[PDB]
Amino acid sequence: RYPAAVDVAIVGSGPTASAYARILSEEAPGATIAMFEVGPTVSNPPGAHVKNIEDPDSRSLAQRASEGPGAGERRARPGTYLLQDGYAFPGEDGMPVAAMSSNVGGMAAHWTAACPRPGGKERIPFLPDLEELLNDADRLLGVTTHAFDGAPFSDLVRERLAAVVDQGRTPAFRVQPMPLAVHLVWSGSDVVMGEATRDNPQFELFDESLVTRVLVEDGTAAGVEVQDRRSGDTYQVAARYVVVGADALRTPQLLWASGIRPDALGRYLNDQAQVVFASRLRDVSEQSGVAWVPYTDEAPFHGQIMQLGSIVGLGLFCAKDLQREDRVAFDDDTRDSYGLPAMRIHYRLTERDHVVLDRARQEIVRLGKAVGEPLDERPFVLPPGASLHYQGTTRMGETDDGESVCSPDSQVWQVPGLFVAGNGVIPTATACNPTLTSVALAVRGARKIAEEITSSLL
Ligand SMILES: Cc1cc2nc3c(=O)[nH]c(=O)nc-3n(C[C@H](O)[C@H](O)[C@H](O)COP(=O)(O)OP(=O)(O)OC[C@H]3O[C@@H](n4cnc5c(N)ncnc54)[C@H](O)[C@@H]3O)c2cc1C
Ligand SMILES: OC[C@H]1O[C@H](O)[C@H](O)[C@@H](O)[C@@H]1O
Repeated sequence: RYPAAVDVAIVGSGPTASAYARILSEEAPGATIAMFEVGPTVSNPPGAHVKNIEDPDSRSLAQRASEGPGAGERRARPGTYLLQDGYAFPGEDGMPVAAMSSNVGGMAAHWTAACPRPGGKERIPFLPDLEELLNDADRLLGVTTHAFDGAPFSDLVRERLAAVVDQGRTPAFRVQPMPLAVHLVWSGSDVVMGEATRDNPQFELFDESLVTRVLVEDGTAAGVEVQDRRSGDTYQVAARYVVVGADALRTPQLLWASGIRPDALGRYLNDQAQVVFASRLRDVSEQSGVAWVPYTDEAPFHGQIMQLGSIVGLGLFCAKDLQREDRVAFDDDTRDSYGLPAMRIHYRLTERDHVVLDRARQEIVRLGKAVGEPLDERPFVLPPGASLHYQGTTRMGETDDGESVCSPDSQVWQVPGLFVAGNGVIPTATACNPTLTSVALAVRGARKIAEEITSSLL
């Protein structure tokens, strides 16, 4: 079913992995590419967003097909599934609501498209071209800030918030329309790989293909072992490069099972603590758009105010005090529904995490009162894992120091040719939506590969 060898093997079909296919497809048009996705194809084109399926019955089945092994408070959103066990532990908080997606497009086939920029200490210092890669991350995702201009309440919502937020802040950190990847139509991975990949003769996308191991020969990326999930037979596909973009949890799971077990892999896992709140405007689906209250080092929260349109939703996301004991561990002795080392989350909020969390509750209420009439009296704190923004599992670093898993170009240290993509590549304590940053990092690695493929003599 699969070829024998390719120039580049891509594990996963999320937005970051499809960015590698994108830049490679349009920058290295000659190389051969094999993208292997465990989950099925649930949209058209592959990776399209489910919200774009008109029929609400075709959309539900498209969602349950993405819930992987969970195809049968603590529950997951449609298109996602939770862990069987090992999420919470005694003496720790854990991520009871940490979810995943198994389908062509990844979670990019279910997200809400928010794509803000990092500010202050969110931005990655050792990247002097971050602003350039960020704009390319805009291009690939089809980001737009003017998706809700005619919207009647988007302007009023932004006005009331600015009166309570804009004091003393520079223009980049004032209230503004959230940059959205809205392609009335949502952007998935279908928009990232796009036509360049979809019309690339040397690119092939294999759903129902489980990558159970990254092959390495001579200490260098040698390929991948792919298990055809429709025949149960295990193949082996060679390649000069291997891109692993299977999300911040399963990516370290694949490397750990592959023998690539650096002491840093899976550690410094950080989740954005989410705080929900609602308010009712005072007056008389394009109706309100999305409002962005940027992050700042002095208020390490990220603010989303969306049209759910008199009633608006308020969510605040917290950057975390990164620690080593925040780690995704793996047990060889116990497999999971896919047959890989069962994972286990060691996650605990430090006192600094709570000092910020309760600050988010005080501030989201201030924002709720600024916009109008608060519904509930008290803001509700979502359990760890709800944000679905897991960073640091394969964090990036400027040099090798036992706490970075890859290089600034996403190239895993002890395994040349193996690149990692996704939220886990982020190393800094962030509060905004990472996907735009994850695509920016993925674009930097992809065009590092295209640089080497087209400049080599092989
Ligand atoms: C409801 C919802 C709303 C969201 N809203 C936002 C938002 O507004 N802004 C934002 O920034 N983010 C948002 N997110 C999160 C966003 O989707 C992720 O940040 C992003 O999709 C990460 O992309 P990725 O490619 O790194 O990983 P993913 O998109 O998760 O891709 C991982 C893929 O790899 C596959 N895979 C895993 N292991 C293997 C294997 N061994 N072999 C083969 N394939 C494998 C999986 O099946 C999956 O398809 C939202 C998520 C949800 C669920
Ligand atoms: O509950 C819906 C929410 O789900 C997730 O937490 C997303 O981060 C947010 O964008 C979305 O509105």
